Amino acid sequence: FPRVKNWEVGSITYDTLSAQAQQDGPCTPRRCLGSLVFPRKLAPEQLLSQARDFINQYYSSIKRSGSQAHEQRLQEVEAEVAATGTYQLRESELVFGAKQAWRNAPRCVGRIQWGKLQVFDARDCRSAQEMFTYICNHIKYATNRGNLRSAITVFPQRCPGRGDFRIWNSQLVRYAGYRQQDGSVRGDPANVEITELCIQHGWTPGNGRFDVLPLLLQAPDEPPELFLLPPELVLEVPLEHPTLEWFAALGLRWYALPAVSNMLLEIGGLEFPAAPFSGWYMSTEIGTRNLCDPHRYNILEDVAVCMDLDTRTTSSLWKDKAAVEINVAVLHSYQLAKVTIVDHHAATASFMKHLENEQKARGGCPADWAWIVPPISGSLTPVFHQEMVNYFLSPAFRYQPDPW
Amino acid sequence: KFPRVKNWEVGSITYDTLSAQAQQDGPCTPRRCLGSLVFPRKAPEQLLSQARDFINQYYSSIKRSGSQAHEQRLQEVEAEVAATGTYQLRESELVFGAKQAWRNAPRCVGRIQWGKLQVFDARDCRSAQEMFTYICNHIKYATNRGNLRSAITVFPQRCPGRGDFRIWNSQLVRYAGYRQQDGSVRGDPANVEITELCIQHGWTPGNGRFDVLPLLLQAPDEPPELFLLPPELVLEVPLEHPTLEWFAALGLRWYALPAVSNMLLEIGGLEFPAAPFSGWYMSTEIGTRNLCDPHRYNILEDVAVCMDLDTRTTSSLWKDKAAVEINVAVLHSYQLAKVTIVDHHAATASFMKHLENEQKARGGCPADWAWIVPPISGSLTPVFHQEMVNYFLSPAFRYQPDPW
Ligand code: HEM
Ligand code: HEM
Ligand SMILES: CNCC#Cc1cc(F)cc(CCc2cc(C)cc(N)n2)c1
Ligand SMILES: CNCC#Cc1cc(F)cc(CCc2cc(C)cc(N)n2)c1
Ligand SMILES: C[C@H](O)[C@H](O)[C@H]1CNc2nc(N)[nH]c(=O)c2N1
Ligand SMILES: C[C@H](O)[C@H](O)[C@H]1CNc2nc(N)[nH]c(=O)c2N1
Ligand SMILES: [Cl-]
Ligand SMILES: [Cl-]
Ligand SMILES: [Gd]
Ligand SMILES: [Gd]
Ligand SMILES: [Zn+2]
Ligand SMILES: [Zn+2]
Repeated sequence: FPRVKNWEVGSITYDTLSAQAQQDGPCTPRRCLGSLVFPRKLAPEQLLSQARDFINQYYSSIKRSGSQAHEQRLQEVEAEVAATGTYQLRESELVFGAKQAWRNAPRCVGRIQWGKLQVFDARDCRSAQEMFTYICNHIKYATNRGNLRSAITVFPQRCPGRGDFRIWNSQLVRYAGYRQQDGSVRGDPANVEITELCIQHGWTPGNGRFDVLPLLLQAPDEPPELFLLPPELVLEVPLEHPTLEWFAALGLRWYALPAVSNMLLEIGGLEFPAAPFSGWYMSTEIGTRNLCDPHRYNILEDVAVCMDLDTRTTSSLWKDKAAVEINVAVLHSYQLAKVTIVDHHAATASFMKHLENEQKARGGCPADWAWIVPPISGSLTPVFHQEMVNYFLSPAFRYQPDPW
Repeated sequence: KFPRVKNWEVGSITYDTLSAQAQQDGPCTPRRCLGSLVFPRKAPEQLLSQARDFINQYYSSIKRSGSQAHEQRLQEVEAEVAATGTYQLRESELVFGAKQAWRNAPRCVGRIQWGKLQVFDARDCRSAQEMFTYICNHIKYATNRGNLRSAITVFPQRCPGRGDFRIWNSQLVRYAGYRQQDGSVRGDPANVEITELCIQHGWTPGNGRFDVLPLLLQAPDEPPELFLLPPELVLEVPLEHPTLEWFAALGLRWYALPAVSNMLLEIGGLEFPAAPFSGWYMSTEIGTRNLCDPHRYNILEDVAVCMDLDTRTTSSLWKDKAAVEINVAVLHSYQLAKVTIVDHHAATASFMKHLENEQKARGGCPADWAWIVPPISGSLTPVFHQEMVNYFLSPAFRYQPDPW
């Protein structure tokens, strides 16, 4: 049982949950790959044992493990798989798995919220325009005039044979990525590839730096067809700075809903390739990674020129000074527009509070240090000096290949 | 069969084939990762194969692998372990082995410099008094009036018959930390214990925040003896801010030379428990860690307060703003005083060049992401977006238990 120490207070705990599940990760005694983004790369006899496990702790979590419906719900499942080969989850199991996957996501820092998750059952889906309205209800519910609410909508579980539901966008709201005469980009370069497939399926492009891409949705077998998003529905915040009057004139906006639409939800040994979850942003994701990264909008030196910073030497810390202000403008703009947002300090302190909660409840908590520590001011936040264990529990959100 | 490592800023791909000959195993398993742990751990025949591996290494580097001179040295070493249970490194083998141990140090971002290491051979050392003067000369050569040089002094190897030479101090230069009436700490809280020791070994303590500690030096089988560093040997730097002139009224100072003194150097199976080494500082170690860590000097709030930042709420990002200016003051103070120093932008940039040199040469480079990435402004640096394989090669610097 790993001795996990916190170097700031001195506290000692043991992660006893690290032993309680496996799905083997990347590291071996001869090298750790914890810093890698994808763990390497991406007859149903024990679909039962994955469902045996899930149902077993579902009843553990409501006391009623032991007799009654517990030793009874074990039978409906094994009977269902006996003659069907797959099975259906009771609607509360779906809600409980949906929340457990969140609780288990090692890379997520906002898990203090894991128990407030709105779960839209959409397994009754089978059409493209159908999904699109399920998405569009999600977006309106989650966005909620800028008082954001965690939400996931679960689309039908991939069945043995016959296709999958899949969203071709990384997120519901993504900006345009337009190449040109330079092989360079105006817009967002993370999404250059999907702008390829948007136009390749009938999308007429647009202006430039901030074009909200169209959803590319596909229902089993039938190929993907595009879908446009109502501008009345994609809520967005224009970026301004409380004291640098010129920041607004840079014409920067970012959207409000972080909703990732390409991961695969696994509950009780069923795989849901369409399961968009949605929360609210931590400020650094917008200010530091999305805007400041050299392979994203890369605004850093442009903001530094406007601040009159000495860009002639790295020891001026001009990159650091401008990054902070970019972050200040993000929090400020979202607060003016009354859009839910959290700063990395507030966020990390809540994760520390979560770690304590999980300590008494499950004797531990899987966490990926390199994703929990914010991409600026890391050592200034209480999670930096806190050791962390990373493992794979189920239910969980996983990565999956793209449809090409 | 080797890990694929991606740079995400740029999209570079290589495979770390060097990790295959990892000469010892670490703390991770496929069940769970412990890469963020600070301390993972805490006869003639293996000593033969270790030493065999080093000799092979040493002779490849002088491009004379598998010569008579090479088979002579192998046959010599086993002959001497037969007779005595140990062997002796030739001076050239010692220099190479100290270089490689630096080269292999996965948590050092300074490794671009690994070939330019001044190795002082102190293996003929005899007393704890001789020990003191080998160290003073080390400090003098490495300090070099502010124009810092990298250096290591190797005291005699561990061997059966007598005990170890040991330097008790974690670093050659450290400031005292005094417990208090308030239960608090005056000075550096990282050094309360070594301060407790010095007092009870006769040192009459001061009552400042920046009192340089004496050396507790241990000759084999003797108790440790106290030695005062000559003041004019310890180059110090008063910290000033280039545009916040009230900063100099804080009294803050740091020393020029970081000289790590409590690590074990291991070469071809032989162990040097006393082999202190020194380089120059990266500004973040002083500014962020030593000065801003809440369990260290903890100046952040008092600086932010003087800056007239809004301390009531974190969304103002006061912590980040105070931190950046504390760093700017360190880089400025050290450049004013003509004392070598490197900022985290230059340091991570040269470490990326090292990674590229090291992939062409050895086919990989062991590195601990959580330590390579600076404690502020991570994603502003190019090491953030670089995947890294962590593993342990020999020769090596290892931790060892405190001798008390
Ligand atoms: C409501 C507040 C939330 C916050 C502040 C938050 C924040 C974050 C952050 C900051 C990261 C990774 C760091 C980065 O990529 O920049 C992350 C990752 C993640 N979060 Fe959360 N999130 C929230 C809600 C949710 C919800 C509701 C779910 C699912 C039900 C979720 C699941 C995940 C997953 C799966 C990842 C991993 C992404 C990947 O591996 O690519 N999060 N989250
Ligand atoms: C000359 C410039 C050097 C620089 C700029 C440098 C920088 C650093 C930094 C910043 C860290 C730790 C990161 C942190 O804790 O904040 C580190 C760790 C380390 N360095 Fe270097 N270093 C230098 C020279 C050397 C030399 C000369 C050696 C030995 C020959 C060395 C060996 C090590 C080792 C073993 C560690 C790990 C210490 C531990 O595990 O606790 N470095 N270095
Ligand atoms: C190569 N790595 C780059 C990347 C990435 C990434 C992709 C995504 F689709 C979502 C997020 C952020 C995830 C997130 C999710 C939620 C629910 C909230 C939040 N604040 N961030 C990051
Ligand atoms: C709990 N973790 C906090 C920390 C730390 C730290 C630990 C160490 F053992 C050495 C150094 C300083 C390392 C160093 C050595 C040299 C020679 C140069 C340099 N710039 N830094 C920092
Ligand atoms: C707990 C945490 O992993 C540990 O304190 C490490 C993390 N990485 C670090 N990285 C640097 N550069 N300096 C540090 O002190 C630390 N501390
Ligand atoms: C190479 C590195 O591990 C990788 O880029 C990780 C590191 N930390 C991150 N942190 C955040 N917030 N987002 C990321 O995509 C990453 N990526
Ligand atoms: Cl994003
Ligand atoms: Cl230090
Ligand atoms: Gd101007
Ligand atoms: Gd001033
Ligand atoms: Zn690992
Ligand atoms: Zn620290």
